[PDB]
Amino acid sequence: PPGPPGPPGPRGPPGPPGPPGPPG
Amino acid sequence: PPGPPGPPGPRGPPGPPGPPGPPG
Amino acid sequence: PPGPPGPPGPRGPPGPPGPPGPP
Repeated sequence: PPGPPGPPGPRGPPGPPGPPGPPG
Repeated sequence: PPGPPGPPGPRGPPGPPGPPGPPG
Repeated sequence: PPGPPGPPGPRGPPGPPGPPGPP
């Protein structure tokens, strides 16, 4: 029969580092 | 037949904290 | 049968901002 799509893929990569903090 | 690939996976986790801000 | 797993998901959000710089 027609093949259904497979399961959801792996979780994506971690996001990039955050911005620098406020100036001291 | 074999179906297509599944959906794109879930979003990755947030990135790590950014660096300390500019020295005061 | 069902297809293979999908591709990897998108990139996570940006991290939290850093600490305030040293006084």
